[PDB]
Amino acid sequence: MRVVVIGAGVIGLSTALCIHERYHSVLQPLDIKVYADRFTPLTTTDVAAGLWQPYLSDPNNPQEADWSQQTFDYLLSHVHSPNAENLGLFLISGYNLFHEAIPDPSWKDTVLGFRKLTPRELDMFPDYGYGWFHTSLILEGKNYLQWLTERLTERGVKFFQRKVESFEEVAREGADVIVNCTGVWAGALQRDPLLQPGRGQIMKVDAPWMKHFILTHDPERGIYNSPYIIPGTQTVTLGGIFQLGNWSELNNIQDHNTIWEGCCRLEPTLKNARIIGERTGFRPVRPQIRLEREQLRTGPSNTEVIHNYGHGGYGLTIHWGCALEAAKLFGRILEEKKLS
Amino acid sequence: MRVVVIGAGVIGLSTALCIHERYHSVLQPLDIKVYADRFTPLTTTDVAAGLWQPYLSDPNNPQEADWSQQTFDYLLSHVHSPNAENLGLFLISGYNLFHEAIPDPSWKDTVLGFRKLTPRELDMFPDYGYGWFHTSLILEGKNYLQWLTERLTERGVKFFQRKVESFEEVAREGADVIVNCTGVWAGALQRDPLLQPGRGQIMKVDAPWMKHFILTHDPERGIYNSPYIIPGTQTVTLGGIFQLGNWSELNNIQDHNTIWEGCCRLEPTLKNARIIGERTGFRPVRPQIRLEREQLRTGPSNTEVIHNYGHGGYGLTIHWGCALEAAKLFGRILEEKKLS
Ligand SMILES: Cc1cc2nc3c(=O)[nH]c(=O)nc-3n(C[C@H](O)[C@H](O)[C@H](O)COP(=O)(O)OP(=O)(O)OC[C@H]3O[C@@H](n4cnc5c(N)ncnc54)[C@H](O)[C@@H]3O)c2cc1C
Ligand SMILES: Cc1cc2nc3c(=O)[nH]c(=O)nc-3n(C[C@H](O)[C@H](O)[C@H](O)COP(=O)(O)OP(=O)(O)OC[C@H]3O[C@@H](n4cnc5c(N)ncnc54)[C@H](O)[C@@H]3O)c2cc1C
Ligand SMILES: O=c1cc(CCc2ccccc2)[nH]nc1O
Ligand SMILES: O=c1cc(CCc2ccccc2)[nH]nc1O
Repeated sequence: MRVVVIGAGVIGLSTALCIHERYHSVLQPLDIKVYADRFTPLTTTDVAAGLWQPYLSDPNNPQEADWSQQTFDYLLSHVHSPNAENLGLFLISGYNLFHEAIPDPSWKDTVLGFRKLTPRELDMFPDYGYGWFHTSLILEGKNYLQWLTERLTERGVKFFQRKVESFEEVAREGADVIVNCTGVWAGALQRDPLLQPGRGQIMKVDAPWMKHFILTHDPERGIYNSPYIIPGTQTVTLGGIFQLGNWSELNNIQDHNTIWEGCCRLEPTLKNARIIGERTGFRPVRPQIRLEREQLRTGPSNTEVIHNYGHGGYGLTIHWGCALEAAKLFGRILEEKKLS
Repeated sequence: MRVVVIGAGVIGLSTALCIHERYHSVLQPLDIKVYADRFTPLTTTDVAAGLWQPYLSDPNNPQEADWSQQTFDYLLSHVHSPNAENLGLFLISGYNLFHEAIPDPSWKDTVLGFRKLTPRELDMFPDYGYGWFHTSLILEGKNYLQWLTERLTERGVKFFQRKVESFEEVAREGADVIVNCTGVWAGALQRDPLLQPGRGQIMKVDAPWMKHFILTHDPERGIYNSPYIIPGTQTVTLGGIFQLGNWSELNNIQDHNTIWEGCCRLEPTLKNARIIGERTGFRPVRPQIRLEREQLRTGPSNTEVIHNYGHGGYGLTIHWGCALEAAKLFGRILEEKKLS
């Protein structure tokens, strides 16, 4: 039973591990391999702040609600031990800024201490008329990626730097199953005009004094496009830039400028931070995550493909859910192959 | 009108300044001079984390209450100028924890958004069964100290490094009001037996992931005498050591071990912290603070003396209200002296 997982990103690695942890007992020669064009120092996943927080109303696909949920419980049930900071996982409270009023978020009750910004609080914010306050999780992109990797590697799972041209180049080369974890780049193996990139740019700056994330919103510019401050482990991230169809993986002046103005306006102590650096990446956007099976009809018999992409700008808030899902689906492939 | 401030910790410096800003437009020769034996790194002030938060229950003297409020009110009022970082003044949220339930603290309304621990929050704490959570401020002693200094100096209050032997050395050598800010050490210049060492000791450590203070409380072991963990700007303050009468300004191997255990039991991820260093100081303990006048019946006239010391484990928490009050006394002098 040989398995190729494409994408060394959060999804790929989470689903890799999640399938392996689940099925090495109940399956003789489980071979797993990740094939990836870009590896952990250089993926989109590597760019995310890594705070957990689903959009503010509820999904096209009300199950995501459940996937985010459990991502949450899982991380939190791991929040004290020697592992936590390896992983780069730790707890963090902070703010949600809105002009007008707005209904509670579905999720309200997964997080701890969710509540509404009382008025002493909102004075602090002259540009804003309302918010929430709550304690959430960061799972920092880089670390999660580096640990997952050392767990996969202790599990005998084998990495390979490549471009996969198409499912069948890989069926062809030998594989009962293809877990498709390929992100914004999904479409280039099997067209899907539903997927598009949410371009983003953030600044990592020096501000250790920052102890709260602060998230503004402004539907006049939409989601993921109003300035945010996510204190990280080592450094604080500064963004607010979302833009459909932008395929420029390259830092932009105008964006910088927008990031830094809004962020300084939001918290002026930042005017003294030292910029460490800056980065772009591509949210894989889509009305809903794609995660289903597809028997790829292909020579003497059909290979099996699990699709697990389109997580957009909430990839880490969810990944674990997803991964436990593509694992279930995976099991099924098994019972059918009369192997379960 | 020449004025001597003894002591250069937080009490002195704030009182010095507060007095300068209040009264230098209304005294022509108003000469200010600060006398002190230990200065800016070498004082009890430097050793405090700088967390704002008054004892659980309400004070032997219920103005101390207002002077926390005031102090707090103000600092918070400056939260966000583009100094606060210089100040080392910044917001922090965090946990209070207790084995039993407890009446709300008196100040709950001063702190940002205080609220009791929920069951979920709670489970990160086997060994504690009840508690609070609220957002507050830290005023990091080392910085606030450096700051008041650079303020004081432009204002050209002058500083000399020197152990004063008695009030009258100073009155003698020509001064007019004397403001006594001398900390735990007030005894060497006027017997006062209500005042004694809260010798505390702390560890400063590299845990850049912690974004919350956590304070462990217990009647059994008594105030500041339990595990607490306070994110500072560069570093994390690690302590829960209080001991009456101990006069040893030297770091203690048991205490060393006591801090590290209490903190690790509480936040096992702290196993990775790098110890960076460690330190001891003397809480100026006393039933109530001495902020009052006295006419020292020196030589020909009297010289007046403001007493401002014995502030406990909570100087930073209160120092401002104290300084105002201390200047309101200063100003009560001038009129009865007919210089207003
Ligand atoms: C600025 C910004 C901030 C964000 N902040 C957050 C946040 O706080 N929280 C949160 O939950 N999410 C956040 N996100 C969202 C999150 O980053 C994405 O959901 C997530 O990282 C995507 O996971 P992935 O594995 O799907 O994609 P990626 O991380 O890009 O995985 C893609 C992999 O696909 C490989 N690949 C593609 N095609 C092929 C091929 N044919 N052959 C081989 N390899 C291939 C690439 O080389 C790479 O290995 C943010 C996104 C951005 C842009
Ligand atoms: C471990 C620890 C943690 C703490 N954490 C906090 C906290 O989180 N928050 C909070 O609000 N408080 C905290 N405190 C309380 C705070 O530390 C003190 O109350 C404060 O430093 C006392 O003010 P002070 O200037 O009187 O003391 P000091 O700063 O020691 O004032 C003493 C000054 O007077 C001088 N002096 C004394 N006698 C003479 C003399 N004859 N001649 C010349 N100079 C003299 C010394 O050189 C020094 O300048 C903490 C204390 C400790 C020990
Ligand atoms: O830029 C991003 C920032 C984040 C986390 C913070 C956030 C969460 C909800 C709404 C707005 C911002 N997630 N995904 C992204 O793309
Ligand atoms: O050691 C100390 C620590 C602090 C601040 C944090 C704190 C506040 C309330 C209860 C326990 C700790 N203040 N004063 C001290 O002496």
